[PDB]
Amino acid sequence: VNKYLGPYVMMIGKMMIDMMYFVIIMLVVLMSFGVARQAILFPNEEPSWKLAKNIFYMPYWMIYGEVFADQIDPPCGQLPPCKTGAWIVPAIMACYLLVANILLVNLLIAVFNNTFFEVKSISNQVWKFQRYQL
Amino acid sequence: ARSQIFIYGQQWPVGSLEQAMLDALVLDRVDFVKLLIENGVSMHRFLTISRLEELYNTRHGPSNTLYHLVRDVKKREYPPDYRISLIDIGLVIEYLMGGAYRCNYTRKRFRTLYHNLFEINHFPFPFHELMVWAVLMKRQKMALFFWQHGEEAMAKALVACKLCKAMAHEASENDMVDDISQELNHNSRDFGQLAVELLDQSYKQDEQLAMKLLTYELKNWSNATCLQLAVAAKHRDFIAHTCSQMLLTDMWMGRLRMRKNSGLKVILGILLPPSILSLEFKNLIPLGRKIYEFYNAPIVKFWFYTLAYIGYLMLFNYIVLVKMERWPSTQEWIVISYIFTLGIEKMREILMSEPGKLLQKVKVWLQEYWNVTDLIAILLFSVGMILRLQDQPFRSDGRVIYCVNIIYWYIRLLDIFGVNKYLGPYVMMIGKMMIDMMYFVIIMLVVLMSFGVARQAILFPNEEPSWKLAKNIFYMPYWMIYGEVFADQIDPPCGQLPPCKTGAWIVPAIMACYLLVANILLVNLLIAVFNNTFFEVKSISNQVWKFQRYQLIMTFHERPVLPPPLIIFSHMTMIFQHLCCRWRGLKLFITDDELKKVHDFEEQCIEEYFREKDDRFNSSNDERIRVTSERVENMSMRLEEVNEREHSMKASLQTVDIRL
Amino acid sequence: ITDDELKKVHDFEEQCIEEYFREKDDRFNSSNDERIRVTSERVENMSMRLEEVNEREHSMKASLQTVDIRL
Amino acid sequence: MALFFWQHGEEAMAKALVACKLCKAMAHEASENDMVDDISQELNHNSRD
Ligand SMILES: CC(C)CCC[C@@H](C)[C@H]1CC[C@H]2[C@@H]3CC=C4C[C@@H](OC(=O)CCC(=O)O)CC[C@]4(C)[C@H]3CC[C@]12C
Ligand SMILES: CC(C)CCC[C@@H](C)[C@H]1CC[C@H]2[C@@H]3CC=C4C[C@@H](OC(=O)CCC(=O)O)CC[C@]4(C)[C@H]3CC[C@]12C
Ligand SMILES: CC(C)CCC[C@@H](C)[C@H]1CC[C@H]2[C@@H]3CC=C4C[C@@H](OC(=O)CCC(=O)O)CC[C@]4(C)[C@H]3CC[C@]12C
Ligand SMILES: CC(C)CCC[C@@H](C)[C@H]1CC[C@H]2[C@@H]3CC=C4C[C@@H](OC(=O)CCC(=O)O)CC[C@]4(C)[C@H]3CC[C@]12C
Ligand SMILES: CC(C)CCC[C@@H](C)[C@H]1CC[C@H]2[C@@H]3CC=C4C[C@@H](OC(=O)CCC(=O)O)CC[C@]4(C)[C@H]3CC[C@]12C
Ligand SMILES: CC(C)CCC[C@@H](C)[C@H]1CC[C@H]2[C@@H]3CC=C4C[C@@H](OC(=O)CCC(=O)O)CC[C@]4(C)[C@H]3CC[C@]12C
Repeated sequence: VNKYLGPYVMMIGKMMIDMMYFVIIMLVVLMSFGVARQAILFPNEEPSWKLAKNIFYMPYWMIYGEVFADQIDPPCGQLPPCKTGAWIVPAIMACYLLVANILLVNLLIAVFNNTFFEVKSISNQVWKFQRYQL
Repeated sequence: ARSQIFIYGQQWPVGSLEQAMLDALVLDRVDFVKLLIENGVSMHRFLTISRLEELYNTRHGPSNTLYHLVRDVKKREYPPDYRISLIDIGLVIEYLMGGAYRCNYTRKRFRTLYHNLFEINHFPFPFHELMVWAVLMKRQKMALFFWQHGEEAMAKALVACKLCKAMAHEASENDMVDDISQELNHNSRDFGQLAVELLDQSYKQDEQLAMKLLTYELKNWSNATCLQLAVAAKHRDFIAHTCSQMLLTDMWMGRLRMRKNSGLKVILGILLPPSILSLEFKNLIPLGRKIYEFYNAPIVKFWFYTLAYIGYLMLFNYIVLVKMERWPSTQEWIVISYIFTLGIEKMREILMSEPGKLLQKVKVWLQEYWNVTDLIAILLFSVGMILRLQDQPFRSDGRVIYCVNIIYWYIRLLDIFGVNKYLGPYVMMIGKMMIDMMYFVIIMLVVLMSFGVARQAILFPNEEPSWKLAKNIFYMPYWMIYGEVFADQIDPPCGQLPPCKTGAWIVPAIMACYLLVANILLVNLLIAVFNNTFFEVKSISNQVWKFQRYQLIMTFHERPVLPPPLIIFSHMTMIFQHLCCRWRGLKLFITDDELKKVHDFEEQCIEEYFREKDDRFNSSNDERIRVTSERVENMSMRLEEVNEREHSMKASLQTVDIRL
Repeated sequence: ITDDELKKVHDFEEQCIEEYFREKDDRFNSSNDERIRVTSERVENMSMRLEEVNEREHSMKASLQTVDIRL
Repeated sequence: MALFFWQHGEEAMAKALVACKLCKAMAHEASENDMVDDISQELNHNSRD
């Protein structure tokens, strides 16, 4: 209701659609890495819905901090002799970590900047509209 | 010349008028040309094959790029090059224009005409080839002049725009002065602006004739239509004006005219297939026509092909995660049939290309990046298949290759989701920002591998030659960009535990410097670069969306009815019906009358455009200031003579009144 | 609202729209490009009338010379 | 013609506001009615005027 936080609420409501498009492109990259990960490392499991959790758990929290450094290239054959081609998993992960945490996020900074150019000139007067409603 | 040389009964000789016409052309004398055409020297009577040949073979006027062009065509096809033939310069339009413009010159038909002399030698539309001559040889006010006088002006504007842009790219390829690349670029932008202006003028005059203008076939301009010439031009603004977008809307919807939340209505149209009876179309048999119309729109082929793709990606995900027994599962057979028929689809598309030579076909197909990356995709998946149907250990490597393909087909779904019109621009943003990330990768590479060689060489003091050293160089610094700083590994307790090695106290400080210049400087440079690059790309945005839409439109008209997983069925009919009944799109075939209607519509529209430019120029403030300044000067002089002469009047009148 | 206050309101409204249209006409006439246009048109007329004054000037000069010839 | 009628008569403010709402109504409704984009643009222009 207040003339200072009310515009920020409106700004969020405008930014969510750009966030949704960010989310869609983030799903396509994250699921690419997930389909890669839960197959090259795990080549011998029966149909189970648990795989579905694994295809979303491990890549998603890599975006927001922890990269799960203990679970990446585990010490092989010195300990079980590890998987089919499991050395490629750090390389494709490095590609995922980069594209995801740099390109799309930084583009979303730019998106937010231009939309905040657009909606700041709106903001004070549209509060002056919404005031009437209450 | 217009006042005295062109006199009433100045006895004009025979042939010297056309000789002076030629001499006026070859010195770039545009208004002398206007003067002598104003006399009435039929320009159709002028253009002989010999006169045109020597019209190109003149070393006067401005700089002629056509020298280096004809030498490049002579090189790539297999002295002062005396008598530069019309065949060779026709090949120069073949090279510069590209695509599928097969010129009248370079067509075998007119070469068998030319073998007679290796209306009789006179073109039926001289202003066409004349414009082509003027545009290739730098002469731009000549090109405007021959654009005003002539027929099929829109087609002329587009071919001049493409030819001029192609000479711009050619001149930038030889690393000449930026003056010549600048003038070719500016000249092509001028023709493109004329094309847009004439289009919007035709739009304001009459709309249906504007569509008929933008859809008819151009027999003189190598049997194509204006949209094909424009998309060959990459003149984005012409495929951004509402006329072409309305036409492509009509093409995209096809022969159906439902158009009320169209995507939801078509996904309820194809699922539960008896739902299209309630959808309206453009005005036993009236149900078979409805199902055939609803199975041959571009939009239905798009959505039902996209359902095929997403079904493919679900099934291939179910293959790659679940165990693989020795003989492939039924889902895997569906997968490998999709890839095989997709390869047959690419092979069908490479055979059905408008360039005649197969090398030209594969060249113009390799111009498109997604298609060639689809080729390496299908090749690696078939390599993975042939490794998969063998025994151990190649089965595991086949699983590796299957994963490698899984990433790429996820990347292709970003392309099939590159529509939307609100997400298409997001795809173009990525496309532009990747190049800036490359420079980021170079600078981050040198600083990161500096820290890597530092941290290995300080901490590990006596190691033998092994490749694992490079893995230590590139492993530990890299993840510290993205969060985790490897807290246990940094400043290990020593000397209380193994003893400390050399000056292992320096590598905390080097790490401090690295994380500083990495997480605070370079990533935030990529913030700044991505911000202003977004500022340019937002300026175009939906505009380039409209441009890429056209390509999508054409492919989804030219693609068969079936999805790829079963498209082999329609390929069977392509090798059966078309080999039994025969072996044993936007292009509007138009009559000559309607053709003349479109023609004099063009003349009226271009003359309206020219009067609008002159009326804008006269009513502009600048012209008003100049003409009032000049006219106040003229009045000032006339006031001088009035004051002097009529003061002499007062003197004479007073003296005369004194006398009488 | 009561009817006489409504009549005052309606008088206010027609008054205010009248002053608005007067003010925009005076804005349009005092704007630069209209002054440029009207000056150009006026000076066009000035020059044609002045050239006519020139022709009629020479006619008077010849008339006065002929009158001085006969006096 | 509408602006001429807006000149004459009384209750000009209410007239202008109703005409603005109606013009924006034809604008958005014609955007969903899917004619030429020229009208929805000019309809928006009419509501702005
Ligand atoms: C392409 C994208 C956008 C969609 C998501 C793809 C995958 C994450 C989905 C698609 C199909 C799913 C499968 C569909 C069916 C099953 C069977 C299901 O088995 C059971 O419920 C009982 C066990 C049995 O008898 O098979 C286990 C999950 C699984 C493998 C699913 C795992 C997750 C899959 C591969
Ligand atoms: C793409 C985004 C925006 C959509 C989000 C939907 C899915 C990504 C989520 C929603 C609910 C999730 C499921 C919720 C519960 C389960 C049961 C869970 O099963 C078990 O832990 C044991 C049982 C078994 O493995 O069958 C496995 C993960 C799974 C399938 C989850 C997989 C991922 C799902 C389908
Ligand atoms: C800034 C840009 C240039 C990216 C920089 C990071 C990469 C160059 C690094 C990061 C992690 C590295 C990988 C970490 C682990 C491995 C596993 C390693 O495999 C083995 O040592 C074999 C073990 C076995 O035989 O089981 C081969 C190198 C590789 C792929 C490394 C290759 C180089 C990578 C991808
Ligand atoms: C300068 C920038 C751009 C890259 C950094 C380069 C180094 C990290 C490379 C270049 C030369 C490489 C060396 C070249 C040769 C060898 C021998 C090689 O020996 C073997 O593979 C077994 C014995 C043999 O056959 O030579 C072990 C790695 C090593 C020390 C390499 C380790 C990594 C080095 C130092
Ligand atoms: C322009 C960008 C992409 C630069 C990235 C290239 C290099 C940084 C990468 C590419 C391949 C990588 C190599 C791939 C495989 C190996 C073998 C690996 O050793 C083994 O597999 C056996 C020895 C052992 O580790 O015990 C050590 C890392 C090394 C040299 C990697 C070191 C880092 C390399 C040279
Ligand atoms: C203001 C910005 C630019 C930098 C702020 C951080 C630095 C002031 C700090 C961060 C980590 C610190 C280092 C952490 C550990 C050490 C090791 C220390 O040496 C030992 O402890 C000897 C070995 C032993 O005790 O066994 C000497 C100080 C030093 C280099 C510290 C110096 C000061 C550093 C670089």
